[PDB]
Amino acid sequence: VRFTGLSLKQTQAIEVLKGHISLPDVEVAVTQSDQASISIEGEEGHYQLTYRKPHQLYRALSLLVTVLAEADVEIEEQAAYEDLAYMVDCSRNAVLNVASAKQMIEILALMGYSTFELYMEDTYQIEGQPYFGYFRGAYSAEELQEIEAYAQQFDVTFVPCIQTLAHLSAFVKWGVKEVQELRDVEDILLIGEEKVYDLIDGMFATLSKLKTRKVNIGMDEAHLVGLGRYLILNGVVDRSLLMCQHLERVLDIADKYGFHCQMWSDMFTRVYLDRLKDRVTLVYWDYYQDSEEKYNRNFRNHHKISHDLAFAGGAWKWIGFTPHNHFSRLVAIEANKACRANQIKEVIVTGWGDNGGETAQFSILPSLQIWAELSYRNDLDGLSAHFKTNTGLTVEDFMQIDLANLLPDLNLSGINPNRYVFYQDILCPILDQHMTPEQDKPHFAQAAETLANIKEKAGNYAYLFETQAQLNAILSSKVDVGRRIRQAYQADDKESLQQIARQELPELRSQIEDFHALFSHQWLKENKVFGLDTVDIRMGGLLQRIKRAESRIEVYLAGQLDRIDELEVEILPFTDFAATTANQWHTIATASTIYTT
Amino acid sequence: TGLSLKQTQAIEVLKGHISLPDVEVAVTQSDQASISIEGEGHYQLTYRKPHQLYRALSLLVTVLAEADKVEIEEQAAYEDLAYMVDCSRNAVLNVASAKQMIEILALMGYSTFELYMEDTYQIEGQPYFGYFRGAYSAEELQEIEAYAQQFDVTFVPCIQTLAHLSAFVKWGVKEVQELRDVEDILLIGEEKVYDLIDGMFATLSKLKTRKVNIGMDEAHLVGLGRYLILNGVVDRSLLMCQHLERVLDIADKYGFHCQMWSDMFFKLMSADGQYDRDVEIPEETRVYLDRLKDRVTLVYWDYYQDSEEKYNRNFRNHHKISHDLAFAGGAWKWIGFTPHNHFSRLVAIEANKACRANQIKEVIVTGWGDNGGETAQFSILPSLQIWAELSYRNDLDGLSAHFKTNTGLTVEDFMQIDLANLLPDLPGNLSGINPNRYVFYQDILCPILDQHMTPEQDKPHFAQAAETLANIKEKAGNYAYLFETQAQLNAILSSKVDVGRRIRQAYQADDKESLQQIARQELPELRSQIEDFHALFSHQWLKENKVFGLDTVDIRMGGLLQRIKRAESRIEVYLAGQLDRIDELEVEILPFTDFYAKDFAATTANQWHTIATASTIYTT
Ligand SMILES: CC1=N[C@@H]2[C@@H](O)[C@H](O)[C@@H](CO)O[C@@H]2S1
Ligand SMILES: CC1=N[C@@H]2[C@@H](O)[C@H](O)[C@@H](CO)O[C@@H]2S1
Repeated sequence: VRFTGLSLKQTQAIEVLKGHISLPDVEVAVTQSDQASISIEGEEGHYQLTYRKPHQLYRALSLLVTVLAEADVEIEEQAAYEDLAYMVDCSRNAVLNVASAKQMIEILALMGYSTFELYMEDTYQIEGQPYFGYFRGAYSAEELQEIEAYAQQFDVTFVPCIQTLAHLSAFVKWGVKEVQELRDVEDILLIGEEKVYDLIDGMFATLSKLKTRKVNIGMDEAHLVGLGRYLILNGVVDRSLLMCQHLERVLDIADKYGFHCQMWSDMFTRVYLDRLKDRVTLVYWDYYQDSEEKYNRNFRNHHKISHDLAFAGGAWKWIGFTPHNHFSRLVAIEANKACRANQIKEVIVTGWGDNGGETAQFSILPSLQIWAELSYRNDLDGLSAHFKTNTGLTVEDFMQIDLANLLPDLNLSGINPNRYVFYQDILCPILDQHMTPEQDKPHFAQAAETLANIKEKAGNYAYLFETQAQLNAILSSKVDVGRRIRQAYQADDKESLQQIARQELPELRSQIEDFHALFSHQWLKENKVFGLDTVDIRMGGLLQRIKRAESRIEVYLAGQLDRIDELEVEILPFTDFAATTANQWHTIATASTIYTT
Repeated sequence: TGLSLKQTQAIEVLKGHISLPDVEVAVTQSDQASISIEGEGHYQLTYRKPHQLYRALSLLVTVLAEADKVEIEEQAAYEDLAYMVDCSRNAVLNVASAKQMIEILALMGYSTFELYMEDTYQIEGQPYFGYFRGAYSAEELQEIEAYAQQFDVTFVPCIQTLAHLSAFVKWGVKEVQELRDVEDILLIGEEKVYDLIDGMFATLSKLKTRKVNIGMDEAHLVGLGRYLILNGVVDRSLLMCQHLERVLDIADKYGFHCQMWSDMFFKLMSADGQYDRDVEIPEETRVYLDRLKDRVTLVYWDYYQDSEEKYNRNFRNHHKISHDLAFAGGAWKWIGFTPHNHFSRLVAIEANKACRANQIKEVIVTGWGDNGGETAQFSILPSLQIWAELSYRNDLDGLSAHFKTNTGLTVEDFMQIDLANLLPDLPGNLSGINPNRYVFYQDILCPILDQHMTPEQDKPHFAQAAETLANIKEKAGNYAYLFETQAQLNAILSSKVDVGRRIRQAYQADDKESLQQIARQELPELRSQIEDFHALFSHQWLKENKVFGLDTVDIRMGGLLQRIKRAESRIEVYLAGQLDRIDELEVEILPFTDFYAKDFAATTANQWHTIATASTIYTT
């Protein structure tokens, strides 16, 4: 490959990208042109390539390397969105380690994204605030800089997303006057407390070390704001006016460092509210609605409050171990259309990691590529081709990663058997009324097999599929094991009961142990160590609870127990097709109390 | 002579504890004394109330183990003495264990046995209320009352009609969620809630007892949740009373006479939301209270004060509201695996003085089970005997002798069960200090309670405690299981208490020798000890309690063990040059809390999830 008209930065950028795409031996004249977002015209080895914004160069490289795998080229793209971002969750225990950010950045550049974002509640370090990020693998000064300089190498912008009021639970739990006197109630900060605004200066001082001056201050919906220690200290007061007062301060502080802020639309007296509108850009986030009409309605409502407005679509990796690229696809197609129709200039793909961040960071590349293709092409013609160029796997192959979520009974958001079938108890299976083993067992077994095959097309992403394979395997047996223990018990089939206890549940422990190793592997590749411990604890307990099932059945079989109380209890519906959406661990694993004091 | 079939059937069953000699007594109730025994091998025994017979037996048996001429007269200070077992923090006392408790309470002189049930009794038509919690059936409750009444002990259920219903409210189904204000609190002024509260008293109406504790403690965001969104801002002490009136009228349809915890009055009417305050009763409340104070007993609860004065000042604040007042004292069994009978003794002495000085009619001794009910149900009998002693004699002269009668152990000995909490440099007057628990559940790689350990003094204390308990185990009788559990525990705590520091110190100094030994030898020894302890703990649990709830502790230790395996693995991988640094080991450890920041390093830390991990286990 000999490209003309390129720079030194572009060349070093393209050297790293060589580790992803295989460039052909061709003459290529690269030049910046406003003509279109991306353009390529050529034949017989010589091809002229153009881009408006420099980061489009790297997607153009992916488009070229693709076409020239077959044909000897007429390509033109007119991008819909001025900005296209992906936002990694780094506050739910999964802290994306620095080597994984780079890879991420690399992939994103080839994809067409202009922006990279990290969501960091307490998970960046702040001078003179030792409890903030304490043992949570918080990013340091230099770490955030390294990551941003790397995004700079591809002309991709970095944007930290933080929280200036609520969603700081990991921080506020620490019982020291320094932390506790910053608190309103639950996860929220004490509004009006000068010490709280000291910390908010802290937040910005640290972020000002960066080159970016774009930030998401957060300021999401926190229902008890003003209602806890605020009430004791100050009496009943107008909660809308309390919120504004706070937002006014935070924005003044940002302006001190010259930050231009964004915040979640959730919060949005009126003269207070119309004044602070001008200073900020609201993000309407929606990961659920399945129609263009429902989005167009919501856009219309946010346009009544403000037109300075970005959209936050979603790549579903916040429901346990297994993402949902299939659902993501469905909502992106519909959101893009509504974003387009409503002149939305900015789109943020969010990859939250609710309840422990157990889904792999890279599991959502399809969803990312989908949004990229929607933006530049307005359709999914080049999706798989460009995707296989970018990852070395077909997008249909890659999306089978979802399988542990794809029960046939099921399109609609967040049915997550991947997680609730895995952490459910054995002796006390409270999700049992939501299994159809007639349908679920053979589905899970087939997935294991499929995923096993795909592990082998998967390259340096194989670790993802190896984990899902092992998972699905566990679920095909585990989905009804407890039900089978009940049916055996209720028929006094001690023979079968023995088989399960003596042979089946220890296998399950091995399989689960096996799962833990692969998961631990996945985690340390992708993330810092910190947070993993939560997972240790949770499967430790699952495993020990498997030992209980074994021990309780043996004492019975040995005549040392008259009944077995657990199995006597009649299982109710866990919540209100049979499946459902249960995504809190402590509540899947037991009906006992584990958080109450 | 003088006895009945009931009483003679009761004294028969008490032979399982009290070793009766070959003599002969003559029984007669009399308003003369609480108890009187007089005679020189033929004796005249009396009681004011029928249950006091059974403490008079413990007495007769004790005094006639060294002498033959006896002359006793006891004049008890409280119309009623009660013990309340927490059956809502995962440990549901099983029926055979309840029978046992009742017997002992009867010997000790207790008038009243109580079960604290947030949701741990079955209501017809609330299938989720008690679901997988081991909630008592109708049969079971009837069986426990009937047995309490075999000895003439009043049974008094303790329930919740406002807050502390987490277990119940957990369930994401419409018929439950519709009942909810915020966190663990029910929605005042919603009728589905009053429908539920109707059934609570109905389910209880099957019993002979028409005496109830309705709860209403610790509902701090009451009125500030889904209530706020539908009703807006309302005076909260008014709202509490509104709710109170509703619930008493409901109790009245079945003829119950109610008690409630007193804290919320003060919290809602104080200026910094505190319990220990003289308060300004808003006028719309005063009027409301005036009515309702005639129909409900407020129970002042306090476990923490080393002085009669401080209790006194609190009683006097309650006199603003009402003079229909009971006291609640503490048998400390809610701070992990290990009770605190020493401390319980120390504060009972003060609270007795203050209760008498405030002419208190009833004392309730309470055995809460904060955060999983891991402490053993029978671990606090000394404290029960101590309260019994301070009620009937107003001193502790009989305590050792009577306790040895009733249990087969010397109270001095039984009280060593505390040893996991009694660090030497602790002054005896501070509540809640619970290394027993947090030294156990602290992570290896990330010991976040570490600036609170003093190995120099902690390792030996645990070591010599394991030996001490071991011996006491050997003499404890049918209570050996309690001390078998405590011994193994200290065995574990002796090494666990600084293993995280040591790992850390070697790694920072590059002592690969010591990383090696710990990972290969110490840690798997630790795991093995913990596996035993778990088996010992389960034995204890399944002796005292129903199976349900044990699963929370399975989960917790299972998780501890796995965290030990990590420490093994991560170190093995470092030693082999696969990793360039154990990042865990490079975090400068901070103080966990400055609650007791004070010349000792120990502290109070009684939440499993924040002990075991600085990560989120709980939030989204
Ligand atoms: C703003 C938003 N705040 C919430 C996030 O904390 C969650 O991670 C996400 C997925 O549950 O849903 C909303 S989006
Ligand atoms: C009534 C009371 N409500 C609380 C209980 O739930 C706790 O278990 C106990 C011990 O912490 O303290 C108070 S007393």
